[PDB]
Amino acid sequence: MKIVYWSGTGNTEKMAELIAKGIIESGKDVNTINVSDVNIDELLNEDILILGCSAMGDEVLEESEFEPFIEEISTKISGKKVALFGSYGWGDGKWMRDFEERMNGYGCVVVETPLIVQNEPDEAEQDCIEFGKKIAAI
Ligand SMILES: Cc1cc2nc3c(=O)[nH]c(=O)nc-3n(C[C@H](O)[C@H](O)[C@H](O)COP(=O)(O)O)c2cc1C
Repeated sequence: MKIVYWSGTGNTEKMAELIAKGIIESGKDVNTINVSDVNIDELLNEDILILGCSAMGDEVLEESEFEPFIEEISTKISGKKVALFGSYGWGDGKWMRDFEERMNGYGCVVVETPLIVQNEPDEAEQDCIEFGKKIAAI
């Protein structure tokens, strides 16, 4: 499986690692890829797309790298299963509610409730691992 993410301070990156840990514990392999090193062609062969990005700007996806990536794959993911996650700060998840609506609008099936964690996953570490285990059971 593959997990693609963007992280500005490491919060979402740590979530990605924990999610991968859950998938591995369930007995499956998975690679974590920073959005800047993703190969869209290889990624589209995946059964499930696991995507993560922290809340940036005014409750939007990161603009210089992550958003263009989503825009690029948007026309080629109809029917694909997706799992969404990310870290946020002072808001209450607006960027994620919009991210989920967007992916659904592209025809994707959002498999689980998106996982959002405030700042660094501290107390939420097991939650991240469990999210990975849920995706591995798909
Ligand atoms: C420029 C900027 C804008 C942000 N905008 C938001 C926002 O609209 N709402 C929010 O909840 N957090 C916002 N945050 C806080 C980040 O989402 C939060 O610090 C998160 O933990 C960062 O995760 P990362 O290290 O994976 O990027 C913003 C952070 C930065 C640097």
